[PDB]
Amino acid sequence: NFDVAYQNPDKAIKGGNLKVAYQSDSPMKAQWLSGLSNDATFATMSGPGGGQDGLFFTDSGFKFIKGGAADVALDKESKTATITLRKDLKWSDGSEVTAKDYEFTYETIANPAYGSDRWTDSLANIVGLSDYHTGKAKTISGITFPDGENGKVIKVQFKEMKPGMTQSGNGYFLETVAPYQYLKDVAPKDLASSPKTTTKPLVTGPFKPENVVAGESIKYVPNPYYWGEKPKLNSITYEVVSTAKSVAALSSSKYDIINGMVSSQYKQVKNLKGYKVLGQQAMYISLMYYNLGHYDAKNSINVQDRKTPLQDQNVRQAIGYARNVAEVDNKFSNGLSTPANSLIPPIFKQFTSSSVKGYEKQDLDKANKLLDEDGWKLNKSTGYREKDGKELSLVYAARVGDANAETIAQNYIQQWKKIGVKVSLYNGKLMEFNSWVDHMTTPPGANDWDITDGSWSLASEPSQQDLFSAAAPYNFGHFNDSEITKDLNDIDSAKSENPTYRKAAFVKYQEDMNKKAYVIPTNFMLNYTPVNKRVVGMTLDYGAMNTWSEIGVSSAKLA
Repeated sequence: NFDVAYQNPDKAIKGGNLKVAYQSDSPMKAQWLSGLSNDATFATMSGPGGGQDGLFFTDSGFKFIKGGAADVALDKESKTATITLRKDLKWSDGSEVTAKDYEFTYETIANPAYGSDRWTDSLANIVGLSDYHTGKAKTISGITFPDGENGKVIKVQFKEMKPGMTQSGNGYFLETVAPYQYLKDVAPKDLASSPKTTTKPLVTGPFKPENVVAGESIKYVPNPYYWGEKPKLNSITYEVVSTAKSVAALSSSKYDIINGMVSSQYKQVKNLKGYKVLGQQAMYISLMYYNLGHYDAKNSINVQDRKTPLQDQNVRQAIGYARNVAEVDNKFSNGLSTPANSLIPPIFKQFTSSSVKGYEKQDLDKANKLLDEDGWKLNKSTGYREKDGKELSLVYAARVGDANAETIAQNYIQQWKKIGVKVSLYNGKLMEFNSWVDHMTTPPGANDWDITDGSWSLASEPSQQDLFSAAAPYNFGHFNDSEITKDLNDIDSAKSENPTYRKAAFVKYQEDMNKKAYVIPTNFMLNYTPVNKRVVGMTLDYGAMNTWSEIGVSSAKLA
């Protein structure tokens, strides 16, 4: 019941100023360089500016297409990625974006003198990148310029190809440029605090930031040198707004668009006149974990050696079958949570299918039967199942604070009683989030919990490697399955270069995970954006690459 786009009946005027806010209770931290930026709020806010100078367009599935600021070509044989910047891709000062600018991005992340948090071990796969990163090498041998530094072409040499490389957000190579000629004489220790990367940057986008007020706002004006379609709007103002003030701002028609509004507010925004509420499915999964083991950090491996009745597959399935997720979503979520059939949400068109079945539908009868056939026999006197004299009783580490978190956890606990399973909260209450993070992340892992809830935001390349592999630290339940490992290797294989083969691999892995049920998919999520009725051309379609240029207003006066 959500629309991706607002189809405005009235046509756009020429010009106009658009007013956008981002809901945050903490201040904007303005850093125009991608490597130096650690604030999510600013990063969304940077969008009219080019999103910290992102090079590549994608399709709706997040697969790279050729029409953006640059294009990227992969040759498997030479183990190379070729980046070609547009002939007239330029910085906001009219200066040419060059091959060197793309290379400089690597230096900002890779060279420790800059202080970036964004190095990944994935970058080690690029030839010579580690040696540069460790200071062994002055340069990055893996990166070359066929037409030189002032040229438009960059070659990137990898040790190994990965199939995810056709997806944006792969991590194997970087997608941004840094204005080298501009920042060249800034000492690296200074770059992050420099005016040149904060209040007075150079950008590649359809708009450039005319004024930046620290912690609060940006004023955007058209970038004359933008390669692309010239924007309709004269300007856009983008401001931080508090959670507390957001509903009122919409009520008073202060903003055309507010971004980042939380789910609990939605009913308040739902009927407001003068606005249309847009919804889009998030790159998000929420899921249920079983505690099956521990993590061996020295050897970097999960060992599934925990003593639990959760070791039984029937037991894992039954507990999943028992939950009323769809029903819980219907009562409390307001339609922002929709039951997950799989670990990957359907917006990843090429990595999943509706055909996959999980635990989206409650089956109390199936759950009871599974337990019966596995020797877990109900004691009439108590209401709970036993095997070999031992009660089937578990500890549930539920956590704060999705909306209605106490209510939801209790609901599940009751469904479990229906199946003869005794479930209690960890220490009698909800875990606070920071505490939960420590409890899950800190090796070797705790033995005092059986069931927990977790969630992830999935990248444009929705890699399972950091989440569910044998070698992963964040594999919270510590499962280790040969079939699952085989499935994960297959996804990342040379065969997976073929998209049809890769889709089937992703699909197989999702099915095997559901059947094994080491973890159970809980929810998909929707994000909503209120849009003032004056707005022309607004859409949340993931396929749309030119919304900032496209975007318009029917009139000066907000609806």
